[PDB]
Amino acid sequence: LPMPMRFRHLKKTSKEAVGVYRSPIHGRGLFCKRNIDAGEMVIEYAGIVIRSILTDKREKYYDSKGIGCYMFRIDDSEVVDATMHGNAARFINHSCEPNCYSRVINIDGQKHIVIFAMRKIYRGEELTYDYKKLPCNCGAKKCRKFLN
Ligand SMILES: Nc1ncnc2c1ncn2[C@@H]1O[C@H](CSCC[C@H](N)C(=O)O)[C@@H](O)[C@H]1O
Ligand SMILES: [Zn+2]
Repeated sequence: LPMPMRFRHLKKTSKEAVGVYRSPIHGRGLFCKRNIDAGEMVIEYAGIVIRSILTDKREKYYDSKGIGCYMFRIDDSEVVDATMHGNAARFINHSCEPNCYSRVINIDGQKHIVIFAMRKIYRGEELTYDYKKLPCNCGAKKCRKFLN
């Protein structure tokens, strides 16, 4: 199946597939409510695509207001700011042994960051991906110990 078809009803279906709960990794995380097949589109990392140079002053503003800052690093040039116009995907935690991965897809000329299942994921599992001095708490044995 091509990407555009799989993307069309993702907002409707995501509500049924995932939810936000307390995480043993950190704070809140994203968990699945039903088994998810390998290769399945899980959820869009919703938000505003911005040039990376802008993030430090945004984060500074958010912090000064007590607004929780949420951002997805695409690469060294671009970030998705999910602070004001994000969705449940902004709670996805990092793992040193993740079960999802991110991809930037193109829909009618526009960029969307979507999260895909790396393997079959079972009901109840936390969903995690590999983020692109803070220690890591993914709990994996093959763990890199750090976010940096
Ligand atoms: N594996 C991990 N170990 C420690 N902290 C993590 C982590 N994965 C995510 N985090 C924390 O979560 C932030 C990403 S936002 C992810 C949702 C977050 N747990 C929350 O409740 O707000 C990271 O900056 C880090 O502070
Ligand atoms: Zn870790």
